[PDB]
Amino acid sequence: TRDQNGTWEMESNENFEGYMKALDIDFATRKIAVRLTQTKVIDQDGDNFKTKTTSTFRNYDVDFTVGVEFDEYTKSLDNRHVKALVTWEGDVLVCVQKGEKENRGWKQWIEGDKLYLELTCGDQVCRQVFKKK
Amino acid sequence: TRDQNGTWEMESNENFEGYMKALDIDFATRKIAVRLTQTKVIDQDGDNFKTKTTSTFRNYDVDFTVGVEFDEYTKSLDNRHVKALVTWEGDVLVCVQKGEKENRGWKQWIEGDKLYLELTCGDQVCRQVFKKK
Repeated sequence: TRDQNGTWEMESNENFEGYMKALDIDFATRKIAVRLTQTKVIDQDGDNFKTKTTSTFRNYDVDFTVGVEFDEYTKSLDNRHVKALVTWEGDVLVCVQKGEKENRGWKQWIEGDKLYLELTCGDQVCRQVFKKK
Repeated sequence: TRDQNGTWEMESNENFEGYMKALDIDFATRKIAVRLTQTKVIDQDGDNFKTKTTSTFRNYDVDFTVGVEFDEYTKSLDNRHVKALVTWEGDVLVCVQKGEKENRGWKQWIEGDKLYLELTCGDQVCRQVFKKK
């Protein structure tokens, strides 16, 4: 059949490295792209194709209990080992990541249907806002 | 409320660059990460947290008609300009990406509930298999 409509999820990807290396794509990009899984959405109407591809990759799995200090390896970032401790301050989830970096941690809380997360490291502060699906 | 269960989708992300730069994350990685959108799934049971974060980024939007040659900028790869032409060979969707790279293109077809896609460039062949959600 010539019908290719539908949402397709990548289960296999052989030799992406060699393909990208032939496209003169830099090493640093290839190191990331090989960890990606694509999801192709094809809207086909006759010979008219509309395709949308979304690369993604599952990551940092965090299991912890508030009050219990746990070891953490930031494999999703700087790959450093930090001793994290999560506590409650009001309704705000406060974490302290003790390690090489000074003043490292994050604060997480809920306001309305939105989740706020402030990542802190040194003097830099990163504010992230999420919406409840 | 201290309840933070649910699937949260990132709508805003301020100063991710400075945060990662403080974590000594290399330039090449930061250039990619700033184009990411996270999706955090939080399974909270009392003080027990189970969170799963999935970074993603929508990409290469391809609209074409079989038989009609169109201009294509591979901004998702080598950022090269190629003149693509998609034709039917049986039930197989065959494309030729004319440009600097020799023997560049891809073949796409359906077998069962799976979509097969072979990307070709030079002597390297990349086979990708998708499953119908």
